[PDB]
Amino acid sequence: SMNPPPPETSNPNKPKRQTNQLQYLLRVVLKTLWKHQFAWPFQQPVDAVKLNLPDYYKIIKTPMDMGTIKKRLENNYYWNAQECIQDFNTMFTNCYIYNKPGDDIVLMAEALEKLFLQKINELPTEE
Ligand SMILES: O=NC1=c2cc/c(=c3/nc(C4CCNCC4)[nH]c3=C3C=CNC=C3)cc2CC1
Repeated sequence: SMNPPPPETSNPNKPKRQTNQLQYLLRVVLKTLWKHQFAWPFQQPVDAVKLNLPDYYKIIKTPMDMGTIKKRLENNYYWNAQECIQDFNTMFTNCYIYNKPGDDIVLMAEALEKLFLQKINELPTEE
């Protein structure tokens, strides 16, 4: 049921920046979501083989998860905050594509997304 390689968390030829907004995304946004009671499905790439979701990566062609995001932030992988925000948005939207309203995974994504947006609304202005 083979899994694809997980998304990269480093890329030496990719140009990178550190910004106060990206630091906030790690210290506040990622850390807050990571500790949540509904974080567990999202702390690592979907193991479609072991979870018996054989069509997961047949439907989801741009997978993303908070384990990947956490390592990207720790590795200063991003050029700007928007790039990181895009990864969270991909993670949530993949759930809404793969699953139906009311599925536990969707309820979890929705709760995390609500919290994510609350924290993003307080993103500091870039210094
Ligand atoms: O859109 N579908 C998604 C989906 C489906 C299932 C899971 C999921 N992930 C796990 C992990 C938890 C840690 N141990 C390895 C397995 N376990 C599960 C799991 C197991 C049983 N029931 C629900 C989820 C994670 C996700 C993220 C997006």
